[PDB]
Amino acid sequence: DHRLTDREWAEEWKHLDHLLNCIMDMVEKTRRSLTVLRRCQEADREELNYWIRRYSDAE
Amino acid sequence: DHRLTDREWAEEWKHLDHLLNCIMDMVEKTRRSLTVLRRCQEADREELNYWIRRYSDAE
Amino acid sequence: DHRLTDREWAEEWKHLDHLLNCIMDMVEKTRRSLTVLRRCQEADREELNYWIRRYSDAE
Amino acid sequence: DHRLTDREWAEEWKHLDHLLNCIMDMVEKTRRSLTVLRRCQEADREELNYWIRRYSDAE
Repeated sequence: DHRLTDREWAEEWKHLDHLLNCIMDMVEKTRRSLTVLRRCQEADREELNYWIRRYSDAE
Repeated sequence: DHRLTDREWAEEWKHLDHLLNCIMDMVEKTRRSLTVLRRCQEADREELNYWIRRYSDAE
Repeated sequence: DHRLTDREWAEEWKHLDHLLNCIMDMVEKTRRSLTVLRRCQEADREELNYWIRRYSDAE
Repeated sequence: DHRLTDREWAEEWKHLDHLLNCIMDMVEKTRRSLTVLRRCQEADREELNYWIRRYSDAE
């Protein structure tokens, strides 16, 4: 039966609300993951430039 | 320490992969919710037009 | 030499950040379109209950 | 009379569907930007290990 009772209809709206909230949650968890990754990136790059400099100073 | 071991770095990429997959999952669960809602909408509208017609036939 | 400058890396992560921002915006835009559609759906639902009752009072 | 026609309702749900489609597209676009950035990050990581080893061979 395609028709929803009032209770089914309110629960469906709730669930949609919840799904959209979870999407936003997961988008921020993704932003947090990239913050981590970028911090790693920056620190690797500082270590890389330091070692290039080391090698070239011992040229 | 901002730098990730190789294992931490592979796990971070994994987790990002997983987060993005979950977002896509939840977007499709949302599409499914709206399919439900629209089917309810259409069936309510058919019932509404039927009852308007009923009332007007008993005018 | 195929590896990025500091500025190129900074652009990359900013571009990622922008994409996530576009996703959030698109979701909160969905959330707001849905507030209005629930309202429209409810008007139809309750209008159905209305005609049904007027029909019953009239017998 | 403030309730929507059949066509207006059909537009509404199609507009929702489009927004979800835009979200999916934005996510799979993130997924593809990330494949390239992992590659760039890895080039830097391994280039670091490289200079470290050449430095050690040279003492």
